[PDB]
Amino acid sequence: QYLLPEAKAQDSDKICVVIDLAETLVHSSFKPVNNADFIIPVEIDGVVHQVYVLKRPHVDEFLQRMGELFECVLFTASLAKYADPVADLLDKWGAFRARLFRESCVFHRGNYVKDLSRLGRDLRRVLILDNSPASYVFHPDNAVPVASWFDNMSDTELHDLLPFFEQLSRVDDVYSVLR
Ligand SMILES: [Mg+2]
Repeated sequence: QYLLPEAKAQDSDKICVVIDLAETLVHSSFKPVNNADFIIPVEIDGVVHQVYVLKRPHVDEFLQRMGELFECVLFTASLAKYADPVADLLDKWGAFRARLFRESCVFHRGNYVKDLSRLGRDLRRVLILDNSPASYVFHPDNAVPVASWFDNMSDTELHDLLPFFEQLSRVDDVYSVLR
């Protein structure tokens, strides 16, 4: 059983992009943040704790355009109860066609690895966007590196990566670009 169902008609000819959440698109903290973008109540051992979420600059534009260009899949190492409510608030456009969480990762040598072979998509047409090189150790030639983001509001990395993804969305084989 693959991680994804069969691609829907509106997605099957597009490249599939696996997108990480934490430190890629947003940064979440248990420490109080003034002027947070979202605050999500998360229950741990029956006690509610407020999680403070900041959005990376240019993420709305980035997520909107990627949802058009690609079959977008949220693939996080975190548990659904962190990731789900954040995605709900973030994905205004139905960009994420599927959500995969901690259970879907392989724990390999102390790292959560996102194993692209389990997806059920032709790997010539799969990309991964993740701030942790560790998550794509099995598929390093499918990857578009992005720097870890915490709270730097001068960051332009999501914006500067768009022309590149614009190009990748049109190719037949991602490996002809990434090697
Ligand atoms: Mg991350």
